[PDB]
Amino acid sequence: ERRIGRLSVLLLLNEAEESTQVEELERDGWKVCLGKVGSMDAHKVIAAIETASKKSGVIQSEGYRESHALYHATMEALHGVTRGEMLLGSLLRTVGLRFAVLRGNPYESEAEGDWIAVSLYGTIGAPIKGLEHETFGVGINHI
Amino acid sequence: KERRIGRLSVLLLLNEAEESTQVEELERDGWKVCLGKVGSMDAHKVIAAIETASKKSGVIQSEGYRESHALYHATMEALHGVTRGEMLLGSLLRTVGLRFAVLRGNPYESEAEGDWIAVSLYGTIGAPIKGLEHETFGVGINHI
Amino acid sequence: KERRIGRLSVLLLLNEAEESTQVEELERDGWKVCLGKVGSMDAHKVIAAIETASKKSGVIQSEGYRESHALYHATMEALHGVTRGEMLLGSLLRTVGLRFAVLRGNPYESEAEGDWIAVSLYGTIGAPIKGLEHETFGVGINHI
Amino acid sequence: ERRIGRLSVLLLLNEAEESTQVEELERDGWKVCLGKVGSMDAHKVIAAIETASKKSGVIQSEGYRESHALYHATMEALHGVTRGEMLLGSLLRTVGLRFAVLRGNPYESEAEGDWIAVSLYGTIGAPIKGLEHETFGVGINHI
Amino acid sequence: ERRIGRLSVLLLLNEAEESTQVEELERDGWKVCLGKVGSMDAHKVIAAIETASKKSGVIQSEGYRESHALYHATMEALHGVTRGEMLLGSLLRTVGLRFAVLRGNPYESEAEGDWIAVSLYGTIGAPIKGLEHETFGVGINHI
Amino acid sequence: KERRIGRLSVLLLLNEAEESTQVEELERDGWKVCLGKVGSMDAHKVIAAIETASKKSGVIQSEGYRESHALYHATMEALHGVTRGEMLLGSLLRTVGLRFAVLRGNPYESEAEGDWIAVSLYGTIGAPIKGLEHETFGVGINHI
Repeated sequence: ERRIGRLSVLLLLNEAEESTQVEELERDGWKVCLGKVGSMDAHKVIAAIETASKKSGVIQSEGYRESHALYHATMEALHGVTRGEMLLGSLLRTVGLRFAVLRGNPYESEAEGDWIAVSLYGTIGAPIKGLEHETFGVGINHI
Repeated sequence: KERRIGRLSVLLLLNEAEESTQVEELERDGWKVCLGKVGSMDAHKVIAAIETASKKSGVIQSEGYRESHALYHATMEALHGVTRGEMLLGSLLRTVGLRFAVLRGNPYESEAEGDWIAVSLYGTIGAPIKGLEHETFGVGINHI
Repeated sequence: KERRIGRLSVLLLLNEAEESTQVEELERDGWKVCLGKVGSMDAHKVIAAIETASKKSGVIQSEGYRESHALYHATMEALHGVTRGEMLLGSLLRTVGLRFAVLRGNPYESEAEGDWIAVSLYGTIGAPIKGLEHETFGVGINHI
Repeated sequence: ERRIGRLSVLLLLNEAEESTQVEELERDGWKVCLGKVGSMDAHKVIAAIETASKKSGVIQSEGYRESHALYHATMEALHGVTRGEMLLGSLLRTVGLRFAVLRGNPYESEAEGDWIAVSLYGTIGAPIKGLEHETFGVGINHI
Repeated sequence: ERRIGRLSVLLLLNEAEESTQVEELERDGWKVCLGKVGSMDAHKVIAAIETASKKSGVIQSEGYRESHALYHATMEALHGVTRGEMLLGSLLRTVGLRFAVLRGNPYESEAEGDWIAVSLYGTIGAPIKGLEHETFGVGINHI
Repeated sequence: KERRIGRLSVLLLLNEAEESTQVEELERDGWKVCLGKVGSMDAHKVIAAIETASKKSGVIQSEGYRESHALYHATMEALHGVTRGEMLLGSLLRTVGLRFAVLRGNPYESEAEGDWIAVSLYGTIGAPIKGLEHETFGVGINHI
């Protein structure tokens, strides 16, 4: 099972001692990343994600090529967590976002290069009501 | 995590190993599970199929257009996620195999307003180039 | 409100009761009215139709591509409004019945630069689910 | 005639003693709203519209479900009044926007829920020239 | 060769004593414009372009009709220089943009009106690496 | 300007006068040139064609899916530029004639990491109205 798309989502959604899931994928030649953000605002998210990605070894500190792939992978997922009008993710206060990044060779490293994916699991809660909605998103790019 | 129809619904779509075990576990908790596949990525062939699989199996009953509607929208939105932008320009005998999941129930916390319907799809897309496939993923969640 | 081709044009499309009364009232004021229907939501079958209905009835004359052009763009833009995003993924024997209105004249205030052309459409969309229809609405306004 | 789409536009465009048209639709189980704004900027409009909607009884003060439907209904109409690039509605100074909101059961309340629509009639005037352009927009959503 | 699309791009890309190319097209009933900007941010670009266009005789100082056509022509090209998510052109620092505007009658002025085009040639360089990427864009509108 | 595959690639697409002179000039500098035409604006008929013309002429070799892939993406992106938005709603026997250029080599400065592939297209679009054509232009640049 080398689906860089299916894996990430599964990673994002699995709160089953994630520490192990990670090491399992790292040990399987993968670059993993996990995080959270209190906003569905394009900029917030990207900046937040750009850092968690550079700190962990997911992407080089200075490389346009990889940042485009990442940014792009994120924009895709971002159009999903926000139901359609990405701009609307700005207006939503009291929200939360679980992101998961994964980077590696999807085709068993046979005459192929690296790819990248960004899973976004967003929930919209209210002060009284706990959670009012759930949103999913997945961006998948090649480097 | 606790009782989140969308997450549940996805975790169900994504793991296709001992489905009966994960599905009976699901119904056992006041839930309505229905899965299927679609060899098409056409709005009509998908809604038609899902429309039937959902209905054929007690997920939603057939009488008023209401339940039929709350599913439609869930489907539509999840479908809008499947077909996005890179997919926009891929409509020539594209080998499309869509696996789907539908889940009906109430993410009951306390309030218990009414029930929800959560439709999520996950298929693959064959590209014109050899040895290349694209993953698609969509989720529509609507209150019935 | 006073002499606004777009508003006029819309108020004309929307009210289909005693059209001859509202249309003669319109021409009587140095205007050019032309209405029709289209059972298609294809760019070509719409422009072709509108192209003819407009021309067949003295809205625009047939000689240079100019007038034919100023209409095209009006149409195109109003058509871009009809087909938007939710509509994007609805292209399977979708029962589409489009009613349209074209209005040619000058929203003369004082300046009187030249004439305008205002094309607005308003059809319906049948969804795959039963008992469900979607309204579409578009308006293209261009100076000839 | 229960077309929540056709009605609203007709409402927006009719300056025929609107007070009566309203009461007519209210009396016919409809939630009406009317307004104006001097900007075609996404945020302006939405915020402006969000208020006129909550003050009148069109939407609950605290409910994510209805605000999404509203916001969405608006975004649709907003892509229209602005000819295509919604971002461009920001650059346009000296403009004006007449909005009309309507909420109720389009299918005679038979085993069905509420829907919503947002009509936007925008005009672009200049200091010398009165009005240089007219723009129309309609967003229609289900709650 | 009256392709207002092909010309502009050719103009943009040709660093062959551009002064002559211009005069050649001006002398051939064309309104030309050339420029540069250090940002792929929608607003930057448009404002930057709006000025170079009004100063040179490409567009009237006060006219909604021509500014829409221009703005639109730019938005098109702008979605190209930025690979897909125009918003992402904001995040890119250390960039550069060569723009070329052209306005005139594409169909030999026979019973036809003016059109407009905006070529955008953008390069993404880094402090060490010279240039990491090249982007092209073309917006074409009718006035 | 100096050795910029994209600019080169475009300047090549755009000028169709003494191509052999501009192409031999190109190869003479450690480059790989390949041009062609496509009477289609379908994702598959374009990639298929380009796939072959590129491969048929030593631009990219046929063995691993890698090179086939780095071209695909270049193509796809340049194709996404050709089909944009106004084009979105123009899919009825639209007379589409696409001229394309592919260029493979290294925009070698000093670093010489690896080679690049630059695909750019430039066709025309016939509109339903008479005497009307639309220019399309796209460029995809990817590192192999």
